[PDB]
Amino acid sequence: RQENVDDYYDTGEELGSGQFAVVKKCREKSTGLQYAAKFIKKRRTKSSRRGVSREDIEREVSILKEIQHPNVITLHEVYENKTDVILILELVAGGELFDFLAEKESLTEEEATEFLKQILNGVYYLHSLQIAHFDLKPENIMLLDRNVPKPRIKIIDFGLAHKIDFGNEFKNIFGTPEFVAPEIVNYEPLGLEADMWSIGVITYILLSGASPFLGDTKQETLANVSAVNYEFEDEYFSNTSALAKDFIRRLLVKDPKKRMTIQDSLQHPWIKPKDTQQALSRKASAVNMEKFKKFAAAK
Repeated sequence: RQENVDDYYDTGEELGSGQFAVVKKCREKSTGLQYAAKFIKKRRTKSSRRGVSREDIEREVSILKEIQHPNVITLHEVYENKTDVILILELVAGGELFDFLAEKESLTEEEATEFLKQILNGVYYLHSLQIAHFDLKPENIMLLDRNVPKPRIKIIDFGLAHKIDFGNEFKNIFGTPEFVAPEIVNYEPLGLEADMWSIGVITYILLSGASPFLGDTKQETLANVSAVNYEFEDEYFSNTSALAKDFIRRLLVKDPKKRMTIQDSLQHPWIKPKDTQQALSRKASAVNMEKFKKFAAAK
């Protein structure tokens, strides 16, 4: 693994900052092309509670090395020194999808599905390689460039992603309560299905500007998710099509085995209309933009 990133890159402004990671814009000296450098602090000793373990960093790297698809972030280079592992990643310059959408006058369901379909294709690619993302939520759905007529979705942040191992169950507490599936809430075996639930949550918010399971407390949220306690309130879904509600309903399903898969989501008639009447229902229907704007501004 390569060593001195400063000899190869000019590093610029901070793009964001998480748990034990900071992301800065950078420019490769040899090509003059722009990237995002994700600096991940290594755990210095077994007993330390700052930094990420070797195993967790190498898992993220291994998965990123695999991925090549236009709707998923790509890895350019990896550097490591004594203190950090540095991932040189594709620059995703266009911000979060929801911030972009909240600047529009309106969003028809037809327009909404043009973005949602790109998310579905990115997840389709991942699931086809047996990779679960495990952290799908609005802030991980970004745009490459906000200044083009048809902006391109990029799924980011593979810090929680796992290659499904057929021979061993995977269980773990991770993610944000309002966006995670009942099996995560209940510490049951996890697989590709959890991503499908999160897509359902993302879709519900896209259309209404309301979080389906969010309670006043963490405990209330966990309980709402486990019970699959949600509804389509008239106040929020007054211009929402029956196809759209059916798409969300098929994803927000307690038993992972009964939940819609990624392949079936792409064939659902809200995404791929079978006749002109269905298509016209999607074109005429629209998001609750006044409430959507409020959701985006609040967070």
